Amino acid sequence: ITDSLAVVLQRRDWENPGVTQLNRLAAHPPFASWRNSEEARTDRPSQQLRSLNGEWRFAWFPAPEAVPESWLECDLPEADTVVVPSNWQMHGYDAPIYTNVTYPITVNPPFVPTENPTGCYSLTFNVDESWLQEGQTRIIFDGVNSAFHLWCNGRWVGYGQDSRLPSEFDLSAFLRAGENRLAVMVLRWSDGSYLEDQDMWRMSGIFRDVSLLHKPTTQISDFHVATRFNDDFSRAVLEAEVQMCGELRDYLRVTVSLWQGETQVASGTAPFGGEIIDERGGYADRVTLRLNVENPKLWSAEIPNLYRAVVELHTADGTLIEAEACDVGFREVRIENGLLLLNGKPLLIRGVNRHEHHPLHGQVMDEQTMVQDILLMKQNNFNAVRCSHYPNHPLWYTLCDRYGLYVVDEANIETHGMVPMNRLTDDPRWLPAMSERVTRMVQRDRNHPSVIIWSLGNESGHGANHDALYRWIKSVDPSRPVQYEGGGADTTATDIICPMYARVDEDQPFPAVPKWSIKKWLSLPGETRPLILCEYAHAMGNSLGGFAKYWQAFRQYPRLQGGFVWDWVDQSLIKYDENGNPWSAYGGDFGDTPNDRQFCMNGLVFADRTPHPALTEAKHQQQFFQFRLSGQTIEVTSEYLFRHSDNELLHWMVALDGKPLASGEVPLDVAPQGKQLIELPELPQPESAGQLWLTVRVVQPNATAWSEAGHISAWQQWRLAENLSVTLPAASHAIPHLTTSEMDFCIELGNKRWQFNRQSGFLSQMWIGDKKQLLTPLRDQFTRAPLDNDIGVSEATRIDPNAWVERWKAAGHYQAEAALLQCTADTLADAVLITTAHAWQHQGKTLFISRKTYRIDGSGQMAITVDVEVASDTPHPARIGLNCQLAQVAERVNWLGLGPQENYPDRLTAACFDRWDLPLSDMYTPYVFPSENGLRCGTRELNYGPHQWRGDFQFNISRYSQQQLMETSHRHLLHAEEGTWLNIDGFHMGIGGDDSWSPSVSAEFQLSAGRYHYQLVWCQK
Amino acid sequence: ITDSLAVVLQRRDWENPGVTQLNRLAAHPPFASWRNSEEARTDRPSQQLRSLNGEWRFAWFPAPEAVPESWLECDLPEADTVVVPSNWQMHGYDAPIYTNVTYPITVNPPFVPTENPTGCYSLTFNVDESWLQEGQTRIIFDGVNSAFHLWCNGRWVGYGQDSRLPSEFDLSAFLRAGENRLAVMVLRWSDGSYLEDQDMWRMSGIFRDVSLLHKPTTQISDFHVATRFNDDFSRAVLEAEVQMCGELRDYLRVTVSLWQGETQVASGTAPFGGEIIDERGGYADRVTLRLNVENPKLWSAEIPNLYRAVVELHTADGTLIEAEACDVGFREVRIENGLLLLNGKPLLIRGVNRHEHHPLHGQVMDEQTMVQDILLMKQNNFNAVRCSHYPNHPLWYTLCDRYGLYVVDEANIETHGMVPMNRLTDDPRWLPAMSERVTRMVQRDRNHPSVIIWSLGNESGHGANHDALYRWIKSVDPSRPVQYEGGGADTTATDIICPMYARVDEDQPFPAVPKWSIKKWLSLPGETRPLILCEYAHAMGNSLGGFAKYWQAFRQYPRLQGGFVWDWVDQSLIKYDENGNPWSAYGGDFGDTPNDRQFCMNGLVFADRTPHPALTEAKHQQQFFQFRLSGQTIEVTSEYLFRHSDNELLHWMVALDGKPLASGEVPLDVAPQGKQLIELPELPQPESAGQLWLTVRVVQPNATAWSEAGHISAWQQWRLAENLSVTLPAASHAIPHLTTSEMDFCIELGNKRWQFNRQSGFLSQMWIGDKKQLLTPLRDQFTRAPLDNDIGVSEATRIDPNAWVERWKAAGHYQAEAALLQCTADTLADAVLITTAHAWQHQGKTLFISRKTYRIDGSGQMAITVDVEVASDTPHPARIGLNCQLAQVAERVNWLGLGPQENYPDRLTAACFDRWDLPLSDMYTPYVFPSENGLRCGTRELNYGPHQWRGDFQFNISRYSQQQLMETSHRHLLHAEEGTWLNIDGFHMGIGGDDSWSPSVSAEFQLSAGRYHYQLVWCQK
Ligand SMILES: [Mg+2]
Ligand SMILES: [Mg+2]
Ligand SMILES: [Mg+2]
Ligand SMILES: [Mg+2]
Repeated sequence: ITDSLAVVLQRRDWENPGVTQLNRLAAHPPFASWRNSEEARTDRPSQQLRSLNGEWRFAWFPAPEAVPESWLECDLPEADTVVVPSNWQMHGYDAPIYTNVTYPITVNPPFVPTENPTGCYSLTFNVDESWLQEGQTRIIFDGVNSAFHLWCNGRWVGYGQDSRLPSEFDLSAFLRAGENRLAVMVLRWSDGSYLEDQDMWRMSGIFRDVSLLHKPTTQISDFHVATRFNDDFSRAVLEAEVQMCGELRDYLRVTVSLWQGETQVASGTAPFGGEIIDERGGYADRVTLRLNVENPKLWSAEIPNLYRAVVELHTADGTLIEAEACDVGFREVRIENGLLLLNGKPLLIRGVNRHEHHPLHGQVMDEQTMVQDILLMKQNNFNAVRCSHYPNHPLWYTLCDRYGLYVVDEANIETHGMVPMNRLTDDPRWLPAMSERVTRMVQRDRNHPSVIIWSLGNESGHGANHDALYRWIKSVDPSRPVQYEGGGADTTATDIICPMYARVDEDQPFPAVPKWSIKKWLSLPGETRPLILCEYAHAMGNSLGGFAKYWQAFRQYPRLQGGFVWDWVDQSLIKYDENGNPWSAYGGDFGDTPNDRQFCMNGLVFADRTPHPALTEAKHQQQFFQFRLSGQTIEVTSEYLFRHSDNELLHWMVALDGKPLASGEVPLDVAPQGKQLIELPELPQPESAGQLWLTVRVVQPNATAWSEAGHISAWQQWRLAENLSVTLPAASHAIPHLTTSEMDFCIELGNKRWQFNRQSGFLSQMWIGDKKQLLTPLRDQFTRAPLDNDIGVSEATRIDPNAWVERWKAAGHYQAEAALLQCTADTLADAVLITTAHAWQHQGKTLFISRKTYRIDGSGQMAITVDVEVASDTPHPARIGLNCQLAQVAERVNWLGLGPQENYPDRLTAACFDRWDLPLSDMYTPYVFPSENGLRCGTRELNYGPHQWRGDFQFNISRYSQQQLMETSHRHLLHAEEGTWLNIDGFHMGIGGDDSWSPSVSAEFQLSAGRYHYQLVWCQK
Repeated sequence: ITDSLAVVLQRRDWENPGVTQLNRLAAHPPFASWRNSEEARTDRPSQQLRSLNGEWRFAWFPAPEAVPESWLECDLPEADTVVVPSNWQMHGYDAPIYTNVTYPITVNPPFVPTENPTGCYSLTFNVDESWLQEGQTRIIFDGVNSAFHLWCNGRWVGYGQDSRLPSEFDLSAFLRAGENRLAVMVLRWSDGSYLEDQDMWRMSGIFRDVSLLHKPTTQISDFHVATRFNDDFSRAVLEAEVQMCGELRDYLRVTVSLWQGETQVASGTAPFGGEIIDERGGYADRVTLRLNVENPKLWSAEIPNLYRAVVELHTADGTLIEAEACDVGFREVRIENGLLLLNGKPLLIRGVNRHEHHPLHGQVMDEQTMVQDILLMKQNNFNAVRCSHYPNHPLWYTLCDRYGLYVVDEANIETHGMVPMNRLTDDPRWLPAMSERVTRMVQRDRNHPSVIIWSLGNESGHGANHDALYRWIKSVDPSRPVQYEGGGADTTATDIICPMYARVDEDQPFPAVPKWSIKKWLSLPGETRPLILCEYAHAMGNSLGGFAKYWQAFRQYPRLQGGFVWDWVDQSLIKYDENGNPWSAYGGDFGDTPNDRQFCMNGLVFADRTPHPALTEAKHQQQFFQFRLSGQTIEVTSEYLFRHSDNELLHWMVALDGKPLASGEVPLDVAPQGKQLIELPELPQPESAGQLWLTVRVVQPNATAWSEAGHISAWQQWRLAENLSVTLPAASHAIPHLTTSEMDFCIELGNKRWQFNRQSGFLSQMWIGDKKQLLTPLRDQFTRAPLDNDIGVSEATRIDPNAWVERWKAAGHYQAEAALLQCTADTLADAVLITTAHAWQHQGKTLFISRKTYRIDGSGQMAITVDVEVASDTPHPARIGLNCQLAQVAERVNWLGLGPQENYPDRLTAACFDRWDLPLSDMYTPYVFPSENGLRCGTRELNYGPHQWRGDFQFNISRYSQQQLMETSHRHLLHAEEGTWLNIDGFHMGIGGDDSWSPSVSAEFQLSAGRYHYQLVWCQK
């Protein structure tokens, strides 16, 4: 009866920050309750640990109040059978919401709305009665969002808050032998929701594992590990502290053993009872052991050496009560003199922020995905990751410990939508709630070597609660620094200056929380801390422009120790069309209101873990080897702090315009932080005209755990020389023949014909034989289908006038009208010459002027010369080029220029100058939200079909017109147009990306010169 | 129904540290809701504030479960009518318990025992319906111990923990017009009890005020005040921050005005809306005003200048919504360079720890008592007080603000009985509970100028929770330092080294938490903080020995800035005997188990606020004026930091053995921290033999608020000279006449006769005329009825062998047997001479030997000479003297020596050498727990009755024998013996008191010389 819903829900615990749990056991590191030492030592599965994952019954309601009393006793008739874990929105019950800052519910702390989607889960299972006779049986929920009540066999058990950490309960007294029934009522909204405003999809349910653990009555209740070293790390001390629960007897003992695989490295045994701590004594129920280790093998992301530690609770006779274990990594993290050091050396963090996301499963995680991520990261030169913005699934840590990644563990607290941001964080009333969120995290994760920094949360302003908590951690775990960006990134609550989106050289001086140029930030008066950006380089859409500026600064300034890119994967969800066709969905695609559209897609990889082209730029800038070329000598520098280049081969190669003249291989032998000089054999000195280029690549001959054999980990290229062409084209035996009509000028030469419309002044058509080559005339183009960065946050309802797009639109760039000023034709002795001049205007203003010359010679080549003038007072244009729709459609694209991937002016360091050949399809970048894409820069020759173009330009080629890209909101809706659309740019604006809600394209990448000149040659084969 | 006990008590909130309150409103400074500015400004009573104090119905039960459902609806038949506030133990319901460290309940956090004394209070009252139409009506409980549930009109309202701070609830929605009924169920024990283990009587109930407050819907919800100054305090800025609750509208305004009595000093008006604090904005519902004040009058305990500040919430038109106010003191507290400064000057704290205690009302406080305490303190030279160990009744602060006392406000947290002491404080699970205890205190008290330091609690070891909380305060209120003694007195959680019971020069090196000599403590490597003892000089019983050593150190070392004596009043309770006679009761007197007996009595004053003699010693050592004598010049030094000696007169006086030769008066004119030289007129130079002494006294001519006219605030005395007596007694015309019997020697001379028993060797009787003068023979005495300090914690069951008493007992001091070694009589020409020698032995060992001579001359004077030898290996004896029971009983006692109050060797600086005359009754000190008392030292002549004694000794005189004192446990049980008992000591051991649970008598005060000599003359008139 007091077990009744009517009674239980009366209290409304979910609308009270004073109640964050009821009957929840204490937090602790991960337990298995092994009953055999070897099993524990080898990480076998323990039988006192059982999964409850699988099929469960589920039913949904609009409000907790609508749940019917019966539910407690009997399964419902209308209940479905569902898989657990999972997020109910993923099964159709309600919609997932994609809002960023703005809370999904109404802001009225600590109330939640009355319609509050309740999900009743239930499960019927069997308990072995052995478990029922002796010991303790508890249930563990790894994650339930956002709050929940629990009943067992009709009996009310407890309540829990904080969707990111485990909730544990003693079931010992509710269990019956045989058949038992759990009834879990999960709520969408709770007072906990106010602390969970992260920018992600808002979902719900039992999204992480469900388990049962059987423990002895007298058990190991907690244990901590710590490593101390001498000056040179030649000697260490492992110190373990163990605590017990139960019946304390003098025959109890604890033993701790450390293993290196198979070898036992150290052991220690002792009886309970600590050292005196105060006037009242010590802890009778704890004991601390100290093991000495000589010449320990250190853990690092470069070489994740691990040890195994076993903790056995036993009697003096030798009889084992239970065993627990963990992997141990010997490393020291410290900040000294402004620098963050690891094992004595200063790190350089190549990081990324990563959310727990699956296009299919929502927020549910699994081994396979986790590993995939890890591999990709490691293969792309990343060495660290940040748990944006809550503790992650337990297994993650282990994987990082094993694979070698530095991790920042972050408390599940984000109050982004409050106003001001610290409205709750500065309130004592919310202190207790915040507290649990930090303490519990620490208690659970602190034995993992890969966690090297603790974070208090995200975007919750700065309040006293933060200071109090920062201090708590500092007292309980002094081995790791603490960081927190809120309230200015440099408050008293952080050991590291960790801004988000601060620029390299420009200051953004917002009131109260300005963001200084990172180089300047360090030098502010009295500042002495290291600086590591918690978030930088917003990878939304076609982005990562300017990435290299950061790397260069990081490399030049000691106290600039790196950052975490934002972010790893796009948060897109899969949906289906009527033909059972899947497509990538974003904010608002589920009828979700309010929503933030594409804002959920900022990753370096697509939801499916397929790479955006930006990933290469990252990989290259983050490479661990650096090169300098001096004469015939290449100087290699290693940025590894601990390892020697012992799985590295250097391949080099010389080519003349794509043609290879010489190749070689040399094995690397560089010590961490050292240099290696590589003497090049005498290089070939061709006579032929062209550009000679040297390219080097570093290859990993042997496979590793995160890479295959032959993995390329770094590269670099240099232009060695250039032989200018002083040649003259030979005589033609004829010259083109001109023909004036009223409508056009027509030039003919053999099968070839070209026609210029006299009213438009454009080359309107051209034939080869009797085959027309164009579907659209060739014309100047000054705009681009806007990128996400060009748009920022400008919405149609709420326009942002500073956004590039808003400015282009308003200046009429998109709707300017060409006006023919002049179109003449003349016959020279060697060719035919056409001259045009056009002006683009808009409402009286002349935005641009384009003057050209076309010269067709007896060889059938058409040379085009373009000179453009841009009104100094018009917003700089996105591009300066030409376009046309070719009639033809071919398979491949071949070019001599930078590649092979998409590259833009402020994102092209990773690209290489060579000869590339790809399928047409590869020249298109399927950004979920479409825009200008696919460009390749520094191109000297382009071939497609029978056509060939030469000059010095940038281009893109595909089946979609700029107009289509710009008018279609999702990639799945684009339709291939009639032929091939080609955009040849003399110049193109950068893409930016320092952030996606303000203009972020640096000045050096804006087309601000006023006058531009370019030229090309078009011909057929 | 959910309002039902069965349901409400089901949760068992009182056995869960996770639930510390339910539906409790937020904390804030004190509100009245004035509706008129002048009323607020003059502190008139506000009508929106109503007391519920008075008669209430009460009923008691053994357990919450035994409360009957009806209670909710209907008053009980068996209910009594009781006064509220009060402690139910004081009304007979159950017993108050006096335990110190050891918890009154079984240690099993967070469970409380099943028998848990429930007190059901109820009250029926009327609500004006005006209050019912508009606004908000809340109820406020200033203090309820230890936990409680509340119902209004049958409806369940909320729950609360923390017996020391106010609990508030919104009654708005439960009130009916007219007749309403409250039903409050109070519990003795709760999980809160684990944090309330202070050494005091354990009581319960509604011990502080009950009120109702009517507030507007749109109100002032909080406000803070702050004062900043320039370098020289010539200019200040008052800064007030105000927050509102309700409906925010643009016509709202806030005005803050500052008044100096009648004069308006400054004002400011503004509309809501703060400055930007972070990326999301500012607080729309707050506003901060800044008033400039030139040449502010500073607040100090020396001159409590106050200002009045008024806060008015109003509309733009001028219509007042509500007003709040407070007294403001302009002062700056800071620690700089190792020193604690106030207004720029380094303090010297003359403090005392004070509990809230009434012999009659228990823990209930009232204005009258509070003021009495304040007066006494101020009159005894105290300037500060510590709220040992919880926030006090609200009015206290105000009184201190007004009278001028520095206060340390202390959170209600003490976990003394845990093991180790920090078992809970170091646990995150208890963090939330601890947190509320600190935050709420700060929120309530922070506007009071007299609070100058915050304290995190007492005897709770040291845990991370403390660090976190220390930091929270530092962030929220940087204007006051934070201190906390636990875990060693010098942890990271304190800004001041604040030990308890550390000695002046000796170290007490306990493991983990040693207590160094305070002079040494400051110099420890790397230490730089100031040192102020949170507790020192344990005033238990006949104590305060050694007080002067502290004052001298404090005065010599800059960083030793004082301390707080332990403690103000004895915690004794009144009881009655069958004749309706009241007596002072202590631990165990109520059948209370377990108990700590007299340990609850450690004050400088008796429960009735009558002074123990130690108070004078304190008063003198703490005096604010110091004197030096050079030649005929007296040099006066002032220890006032802010005031000039403007109500001070110096009276001086010269006397020769008690006879006055010259007197004078001079007015003081000393600036704070200055000197004044006083030239003495030529002093008299008597020829007569004796000691010439100069005495000075400082008098306050005019009354003050805490003193009457003619109050003596300081004194000092010096021996100027001495003229030795070279005189010879004149001839007698006869000499005594001897007579030997077998049994005795009998000497006769006139009416006078003396008899010496030949078997005992003692003067057995003496006559004057036919009147016998003694009831007991004159004999050596080497012991004393033990003081509290002599006993310490030795209990009869659990003996403490280091306690002095244990050592004396064991050496047989108390049961040694005198043995006559020799008894001879001889006739000289001028007198009769008797010689004796005795040995005191015990089990074969000779402890002492006493050799005397008695010489009776023709003048009828008997001169006695005593030479004692003490075995070097026996514990030093308490005293070396003689005693006897005189037959006579007189009215007065007259002596020439130190006085007038009781003084001991290590407690006699406050005493003065003069001629005193008191009533016999005054020579007895009625310590509730009886012991040796009443001594007066440095006595040269003593007169009682017809007798007169001369020499140089110490004595005591009363109707109780040492044996009676030592055998009677309470003062009320002593019975006057037959005549007068006199103890004449040649020497006496010090009393100690650095602590009362270890030997604390310094070596210089132990009778360790081995050989002692003394002499006297006895005669009659
Ligand atoms: Mg809650
Ligand atoms: Mg956010
Ligand atoms: Mg509780
Ligand atoms: Mg205590």
